[PDB]
Amino acid sequence: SSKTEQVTGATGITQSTVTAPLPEAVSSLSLAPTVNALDPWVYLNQTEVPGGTFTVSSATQPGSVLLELEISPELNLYTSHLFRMYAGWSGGFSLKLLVAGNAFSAGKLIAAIIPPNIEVPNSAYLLTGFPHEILDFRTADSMEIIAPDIKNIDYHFRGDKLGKLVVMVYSPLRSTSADFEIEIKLTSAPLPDFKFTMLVPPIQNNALPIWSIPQAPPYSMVNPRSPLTPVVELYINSSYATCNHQLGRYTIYQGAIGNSTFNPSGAWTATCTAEAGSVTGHPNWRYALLDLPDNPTFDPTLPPVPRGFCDWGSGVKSGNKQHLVCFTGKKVEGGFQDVDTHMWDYGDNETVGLDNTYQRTIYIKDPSLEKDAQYLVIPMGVSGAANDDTVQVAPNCYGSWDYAPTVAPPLGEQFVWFRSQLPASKTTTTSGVNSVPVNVNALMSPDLMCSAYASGFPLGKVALLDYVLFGGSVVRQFKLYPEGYMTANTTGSNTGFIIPADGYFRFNSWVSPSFMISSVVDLNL
Amino acid sequence: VTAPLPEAVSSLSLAPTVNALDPWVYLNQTEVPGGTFTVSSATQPGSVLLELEISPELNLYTSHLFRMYAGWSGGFSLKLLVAGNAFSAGKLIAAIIPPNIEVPNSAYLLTGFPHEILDFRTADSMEIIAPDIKNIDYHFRGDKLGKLVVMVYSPLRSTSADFEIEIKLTSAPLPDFKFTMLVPPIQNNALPIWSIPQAPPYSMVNPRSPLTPVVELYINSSYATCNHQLGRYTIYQGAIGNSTFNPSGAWTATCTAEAGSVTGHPNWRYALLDLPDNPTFDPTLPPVPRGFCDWGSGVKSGNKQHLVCFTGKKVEGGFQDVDTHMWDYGDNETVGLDNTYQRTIYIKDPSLEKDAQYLVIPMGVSGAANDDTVQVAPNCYG
Amino acid sequence: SSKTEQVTGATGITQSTVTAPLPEAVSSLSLAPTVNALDPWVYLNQTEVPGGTFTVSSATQPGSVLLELEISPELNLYTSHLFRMYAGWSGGFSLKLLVAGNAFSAGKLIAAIIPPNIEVPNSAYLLTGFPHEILDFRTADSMEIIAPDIKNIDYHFRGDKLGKLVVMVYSPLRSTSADFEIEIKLTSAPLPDFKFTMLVPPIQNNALPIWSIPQAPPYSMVNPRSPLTPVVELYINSSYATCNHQLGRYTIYQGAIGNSTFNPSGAWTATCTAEAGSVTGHPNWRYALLDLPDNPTFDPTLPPVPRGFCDWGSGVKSGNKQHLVCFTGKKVEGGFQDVDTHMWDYGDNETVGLDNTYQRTIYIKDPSLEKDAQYLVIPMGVSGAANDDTVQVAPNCYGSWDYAPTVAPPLGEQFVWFRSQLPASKTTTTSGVNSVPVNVNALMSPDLMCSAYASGFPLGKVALLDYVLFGGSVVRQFKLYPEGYMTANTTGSNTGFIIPADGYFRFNSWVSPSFMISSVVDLNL
Amino acid sequence: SSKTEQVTGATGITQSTVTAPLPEAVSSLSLAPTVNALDPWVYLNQTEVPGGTFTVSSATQPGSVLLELEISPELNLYTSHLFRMYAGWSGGFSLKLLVAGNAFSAGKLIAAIIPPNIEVPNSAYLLTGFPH
Repeated sequence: SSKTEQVTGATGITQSTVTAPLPEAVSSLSLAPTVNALDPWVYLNQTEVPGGTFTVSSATQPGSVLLELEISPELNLYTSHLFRMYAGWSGGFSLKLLVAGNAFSAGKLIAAIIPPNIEVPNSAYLLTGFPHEILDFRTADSMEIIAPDIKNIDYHFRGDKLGKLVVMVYSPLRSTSADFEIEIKLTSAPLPDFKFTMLVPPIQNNALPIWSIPQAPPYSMVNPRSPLTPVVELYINSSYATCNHQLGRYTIYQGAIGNSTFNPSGAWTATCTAEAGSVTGHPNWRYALLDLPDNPTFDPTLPPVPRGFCDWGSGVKSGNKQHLVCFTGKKVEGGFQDVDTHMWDYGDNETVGLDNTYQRTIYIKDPSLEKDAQYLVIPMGVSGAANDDTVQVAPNCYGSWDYAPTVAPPLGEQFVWFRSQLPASKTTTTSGVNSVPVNVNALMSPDLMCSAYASGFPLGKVALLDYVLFGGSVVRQFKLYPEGYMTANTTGSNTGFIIPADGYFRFNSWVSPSFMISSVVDLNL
Repeated sequence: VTAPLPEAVSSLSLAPTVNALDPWVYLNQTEVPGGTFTVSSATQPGSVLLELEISPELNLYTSHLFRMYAGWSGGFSLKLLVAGNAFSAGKLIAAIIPPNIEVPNSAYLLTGFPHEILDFRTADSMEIIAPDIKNIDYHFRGDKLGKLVVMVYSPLRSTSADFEIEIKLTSAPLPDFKFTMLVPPIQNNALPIWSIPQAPPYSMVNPRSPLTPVVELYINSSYATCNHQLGRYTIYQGAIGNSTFNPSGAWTATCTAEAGSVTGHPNWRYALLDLPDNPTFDPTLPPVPRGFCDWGSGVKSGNKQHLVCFTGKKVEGGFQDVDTHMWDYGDNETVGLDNTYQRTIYIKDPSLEKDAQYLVIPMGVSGAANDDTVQVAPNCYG
Repeated sequence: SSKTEQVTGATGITQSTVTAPLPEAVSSLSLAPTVNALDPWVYLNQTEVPGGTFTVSSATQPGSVLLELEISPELNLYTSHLFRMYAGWSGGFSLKLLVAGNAFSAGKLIAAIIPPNIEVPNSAYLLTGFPHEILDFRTADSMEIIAPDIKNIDYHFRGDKLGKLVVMVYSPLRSTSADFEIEIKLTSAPLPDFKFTMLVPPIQNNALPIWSIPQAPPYSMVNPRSPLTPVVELYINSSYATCNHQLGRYTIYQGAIGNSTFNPSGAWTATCTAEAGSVTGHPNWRYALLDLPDNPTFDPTLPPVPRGFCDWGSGVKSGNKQHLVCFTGKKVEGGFQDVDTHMWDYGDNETVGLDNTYQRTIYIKDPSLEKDAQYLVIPMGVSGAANDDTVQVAPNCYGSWDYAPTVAPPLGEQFVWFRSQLPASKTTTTSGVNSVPVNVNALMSPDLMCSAYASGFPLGKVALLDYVLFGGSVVRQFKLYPEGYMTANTTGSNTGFIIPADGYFRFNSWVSPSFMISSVVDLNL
Repeated sequence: SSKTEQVTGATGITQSTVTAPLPEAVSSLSLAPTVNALDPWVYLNQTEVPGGTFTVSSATQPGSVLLELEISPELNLYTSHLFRMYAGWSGGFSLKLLVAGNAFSAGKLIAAIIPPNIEVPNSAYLLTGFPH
């Protein structure tokens, strides 16, 4: 059906259509042990879909996929909430597009329905082979699509493959103004034939339509990489700072990926079996070896380092020019007789010819080191190193090791880093070492991620959330990926930008990984 | 016409008396007090443009009548007046939120409430019904009420020159609106019209200089913030830090402190400001007198801009000397802190006894930048 | 109505009755904007009530209240889950008692319905004035009570006061066997007249009927009191170890109560403005003062210590005989020149005549301390002190301070403590201090409580949860209070008992604070 | 009543309305010694009012009063001329606004009727309380 209206002033019209490019199959539910009805008011409540919205500009090419949504109870808030109580479901959905159009100049949209186990093409030409509808920007207000439930079974259990709706640009947008854009918004509600089947206790790990984040300012989150210095600032660096293998790597697949843990307090202490021998070059250095509790010394599959023991990094050409710092002490009955400051390398002096690695082979400036003795390691900071670049060195998984992979931000976006400051251990000694002030940056801390590790994440959607700080009102929108990096869209120069650390994170909506943020952080300073 | 939620009519059977309205108060072209807002290309999506409680305050006449009454029951009929144009596109969302439910801060969540999507092309005379949601027979005052919320669903864009859209809202009560229990009109329900007596600014007092008359008004683009304590007021008091309704009497104070001096100058004697009330110096009440000048900023001693004032040694209430003297506001330099109100004052006079009380009357600055420097007041402690 | 059956063997009967000691009022819902129906299968699903069960023994006196449940949607799993989506409700519930009776010897039960805003008496004599039913242990199988919704409004919003059901012993139980007991179990389902009113988005902080706890072994939780030593053991001490004011105090009312925080890493560092003067007794000691960031130095309402800076305790008569340890260093431009070991008291030497306090006044063994100098404090351990008793000293809120209160376990139950071990800083010096190995115990760590800080807790119910460790199967049941202490029922001697720290917490049920655990930990060692 | 037309080229419409935000009272003239009729062609001759016109620009603020005309025989040329010959009068008038509008972009006008001995406000917000 169709319906046309005259706009105010009579300078155009707007259309509102209902279409069924129909598979159109209804199940009798003969094998369902019980058929569970719904509140009649759920069928009359059209809610925004997680995955919408998207914007169309003059630079948007045809053939690029703008939406890809599975037909399931997750399209509506109340069916998503209700579904946690049930075992199966059956029925189609009503999908409504809302086009903020005008008699701009021109352009067309195409929406198509795709059956399960069929690849989605990247051509507007091929989408016309599917059941579809076409729409014009000069007259489009709302298109309602009767999306069917395509299945070869009478009702669903969790884990099936489902049909999809795909939206694409059919003809490019045009207008006199270069800033004119068209925003598409999608809402959904179940069709009257929708039903649930079997009542079961709700799931505690339910992937819910709304994620609630308790008030916890960033400065309270501390710290996978420097767990002795409070977080006080948020950072935005624009030096192509793609994160190599670091600590604090958390994803909602595993918990902690790599040699990371949910208890990083201090700077995790480890010990070494300090055998030694001949050393060329430096005369004061001894080549010790690192022990591995909970990990066998002779298995490449597990990491050859204690869990939580990671960067401060090393391995640069100046690896022997720049030395790390540790509280070192010899092991004796009941504890450690003394705890002193010594220069440690944790690098690639002679034996490996490696880069920033994760041995299993650590070098020290101590000449007093003896073979038959265990020693303590509590890293503190740096000594003689540069700033802001030699802490974020680039290690990775070498050999047959399987660590966290290297990640980069998407084009047009940059990371945001939790930042802390390290004071300098300045000392006047006949024996002892100095230090240098340093800035330390870390990825998402487990205090905020652990909530996501429990609440859940819709599949294929990235969380969009705000950052509300001291009065007056100022909110910055970031995107929290399941892979565990929070990013922001930026414009301007490549300035290193500092953001406060007093504000609560607030969930806003579920968005696709490719979603342009309107709230940009103009890097001008 | 759209009714996102049905309006359940209540038979006021528990009401001691049912008071009827003038039948002509049901003319629906009276503006809604506060029901005005504009949209531009800069307005962000999800921004809240209007949040009105559904009460007799939605109409000019019910707001006047409600001062005579103790109770009320009924809903309202709203109408949208959109001064749109031919080149613009965008959408708004209007939602009804029940009494004891929080307003979300996402348009994604606002779609969970009963709502209507409004397009700028076809929304110039749309009618919305605002219902009365309650579990009681009628309302008293101090209740928790439902709300109407309007937000930007899709931002405003134009195919031509940029244009703003000003939107106004008019209302009239539904036929089931009623009042209850006549009471004298000195109640709450602030009046919908404020009558201001004609008093030019030159006839007003300057709380930060109550001896020089106001001469003009001015606007400065650099002054993006104000942190003053003197001369600040509020209607939803509450209170304001150290601001009086009698600024002239606020500008006299006394001081006293024992021997002492600043490091580089043995000519700057300490002095602790006395309180109009009495100590303890509790960290819950202002440390300085309720009346005091904020003529200072983050200045540091040493070739420094300073403050000028009168001083005089108290003499049994009798005769005391008075002469212009210098004065700096606190040793903020010696504490690693910016200039703040809790620092003890200094007076550039070695001739001062240590057990005496000295008067203070701020009147100017010396060797200092003009307004740009006294515009920024000292800091606080929290 | 009533129904009687003959038991197998014909040595008795069992009764099953339905009764309505009835208020019996039904609402027309005339003022509800919309009436929201329910799935018809929810009315036919009787689920256990959170708050049941309870056991009756020969030692149970009449007049003691065994159950006290409000009539609300929280009695059933599916109405509790559904209610998060709605604004109001209206209707009564069906409550079913299940008595595991026999022709034991004798005894009777009484169940009564109580209107809102009426106090519950502690006499079986007075409960007979309320509408009630009486029941006999020789023939009772199930009693179904039609509990009405007593209200003066047409439908409810969250926050009202509700009617109650109270169960009590009317005549004491008797039998030949001294071990015979009767277990009462309660289930509920809504009556057909039950309805919801208005659809609203679900609450992210919803108090849900099921709490899901992600797998996180105790050793990963570390540590409000010693955040540099991994948790490796669980402890049960029976020396009347009622916890005085400690750190790691978390409740689901506030988050962290007292000067506790969700980021306790390291051993929170603080600094002191080390003024000094004359000191009697010790000639090497100087009386320094503690600074307070984020807290004014001149306000009793806030604590006079940095947040997170707390015990190691002090203040005992041997407070000057037993000294604490800290990494101390003087403050200079860019950091600290040196970081050394010094003996610190943090006690009541001369100036206070206090006990373990939380000044604002700290004493050191350093003679080199100078007035115009900031110094660092990183507590490590003890020196010259006893073990297992001088770390759990008894401080509290003195003066006008408002800190966390002192708590004790209920009669018959004892605390369970997260425990860690501190190595000894042994050193051979001409200047420097030694240490002693110590055991450190802490209350609930924020890693596991933070889940409860988000999921929610039914009001008046304490969580009962298990502890599943390495194979083969061994599970220990503990009770997690909202006040933030986990306790276990114990029998036997007062042995200090050690439990492993490798096992995931598993939620079991909601129980009342007075609930005897059947899985006891017999302290025999 | 209302009436709508399509402009030449069909790029807009124009409206012509008749409205009575009505007090609407008619006198029987029972105490008039004689009732004096008018030429029937005077009722069919719409003449410009002295006091019109006025122009609206982008700089014109709401709340400023642009017209204020008393309802009397002076609104029409022929009743103004005739009235010099008479002692009294009774009856209402038809007032017609002519707007030289276009689909320019936007804007609105408000016209209100005000009874005698009532002050005219300086707010567009308050004019909505009058019939308009």
